[PDB]
Amino acid sequence: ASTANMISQLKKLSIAEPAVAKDSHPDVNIVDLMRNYISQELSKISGVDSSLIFPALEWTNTMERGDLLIPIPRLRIKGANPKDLAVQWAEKFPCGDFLEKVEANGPFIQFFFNPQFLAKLVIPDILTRKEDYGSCKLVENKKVIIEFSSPNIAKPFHAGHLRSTIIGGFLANLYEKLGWEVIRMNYLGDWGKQFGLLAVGFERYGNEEALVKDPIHHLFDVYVRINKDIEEEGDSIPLEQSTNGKAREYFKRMEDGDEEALKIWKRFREFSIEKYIDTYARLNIKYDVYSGESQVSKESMLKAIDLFKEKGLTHEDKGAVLIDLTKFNKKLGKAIVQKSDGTTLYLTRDVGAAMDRYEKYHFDKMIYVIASQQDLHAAQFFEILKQMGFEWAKDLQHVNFGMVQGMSTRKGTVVFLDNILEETKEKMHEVMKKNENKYAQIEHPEEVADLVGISAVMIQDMQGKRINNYEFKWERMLSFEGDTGPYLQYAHSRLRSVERNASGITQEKWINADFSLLKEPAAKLLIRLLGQYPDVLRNAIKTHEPTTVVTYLFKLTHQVSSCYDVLWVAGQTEELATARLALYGAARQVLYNGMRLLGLTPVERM
RNA sequence: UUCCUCGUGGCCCAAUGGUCACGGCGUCUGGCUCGAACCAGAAGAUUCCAGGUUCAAGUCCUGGCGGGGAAGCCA
Ligand SMILES: NC(=[NH2+])NCCC[C@H](N)C(=O)O
Repeated sequence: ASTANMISQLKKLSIAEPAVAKDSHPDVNIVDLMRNYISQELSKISGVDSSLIFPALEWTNTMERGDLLIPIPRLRIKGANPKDLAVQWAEKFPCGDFLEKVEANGPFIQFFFNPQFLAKLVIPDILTRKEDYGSCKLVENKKVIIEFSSPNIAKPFHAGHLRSTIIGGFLANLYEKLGWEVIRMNYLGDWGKQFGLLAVGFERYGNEEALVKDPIHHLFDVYVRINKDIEEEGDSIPLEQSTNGKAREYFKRMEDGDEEALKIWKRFREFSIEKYIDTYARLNIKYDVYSGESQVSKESMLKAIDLFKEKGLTHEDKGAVLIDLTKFNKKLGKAIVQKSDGTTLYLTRDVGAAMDRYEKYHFDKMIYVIASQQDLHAAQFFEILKQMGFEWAKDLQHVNFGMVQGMSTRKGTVVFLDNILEETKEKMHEVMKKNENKYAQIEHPEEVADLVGISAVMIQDMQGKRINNYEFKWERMLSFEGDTGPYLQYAHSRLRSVERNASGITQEKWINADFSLLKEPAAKLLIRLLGQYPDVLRNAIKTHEPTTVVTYLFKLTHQVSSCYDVLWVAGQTEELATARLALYGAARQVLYNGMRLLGLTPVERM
């Protein structure tokens, strides 16, 4: 067809400058196909280079304004009224089978895609590629190391630890979906006096048979108990001659390689990782490596010392060595790299770890998912690596996030993650029981309840931008009405239920449905929404925000739910039921894809 | 005290610099004779304040105010 010929042409077209065109994939992103069509046709009309038009096309804030629009003033056409050009260019714009309409509105031109055209390409594509619908592959292998969660092995997970964990998990899924090779790394805080305190504390209150049940638990009590011994004694008996002192020594003792002090280390660490594996799996996360501050090689450490001098970065003061970053950035200030007693610090270890990682992986990019509470820390060791001469220093990125507020150890207002998950699970289980008929159709009610509960906990956290702080509130986790995780699960479940009720019409028939039977307003809106998923993923890797995907999932499910009320699959002609099944089936697949990307587990019944 | 960050409807929150702003909660009005954890409709706007940059500012700049965070031997 002429239309068939154009599609082939457009899918092979590269109009935007290589810089941006490199991200244009009309073959797997319908909106990029439309960007090509619109840029090409508007160029013929305006006389403006299509590569200048392409980046000026923006997605709209609301569907009432079209699918794409262009602000005329953005083309910088001197001596011309933007409003008039909009009217002139829109009036003669060829729609073909691509566009339903083109409209001038103030200094803008709105482009409305033809939904029937979209349905014919998008629906079969979603049903065929399924989980790969909005994905992409790279011409050349790119490897990224994403470090997330990274708790200190000495403490249980509280509401706060959830953040780095799911943000990193999301980013890992997103990068893999878009072609990258991803290394999921957990940088355990398993070194420093922090750990040297557990050593002595365990020798003091360590209970063999007790450490059997649960490591992190017993080890926590010991830490709590030992911290009081050095917090109650006060500044009375000399540090080392007391307790806290004979703890700093055990650390430097561990640095010397004291087989005994190290054997206990490898024990607490190994016991924590085994437990971690199950905890992270519950959140659909499997790390490739459980690294740690203890894993920094001596070579890198020594090399870092040499570079600090070779570059004249460090200078002695107060008996300790630090780096004055003020020369490079006023904000960075001064940072200590070696304590008076010659021991390494958190910052010193990060520099050496970055060096080991590059040597072992030769990454093209490395992302640290760390709280903004550590913005300065990250900004300092990033700069240091830069001034050290490393070319790859520029490939490091800090993805921060805000705090979960309402937590306090010295107040006991802290809420543990396991208790949150368990409580949310029980609440969702309760809601599940209210519908006797539906409940009786679930094989593992308890397990389904946990998946719904976790979706509630993750979504409440990912709804706003990462940078935002948010106070812990049980209602945030327990709510199920409105824009919540359970809302996404319910949408997925009833779409599955609709499919099952019409199991007489297999998915094979859907791809060959008569898509001209999806002309109702509600159907057209849903179709347009389906074609946006690829753009959303692309934008999500740019913002690194789960909310970018979450926001879309709610727009998607809101429309599906609106449609659910007026577009019935059952009790229709075979052809209309097949077409609507195809539309709902495609919507479910996209929801499934997005939910899985975020780290949730879509349920079939609830 | 210095620096960073956030401020959007009674509460939470979205936004490529691109048309006085997306949703949810609360509240009002309706709908259970393919899943009502839902839907249809209503209502609610000093995008914190004063200026600035720009053809165009919720978005960028300076300052103020309020919340939060950080700031030479913790992580
Ligand atoms: N490379 C890093 N510093 N990663 C983050 C470490 C976080 C540290 N373990 C703490 O609990 O705050």
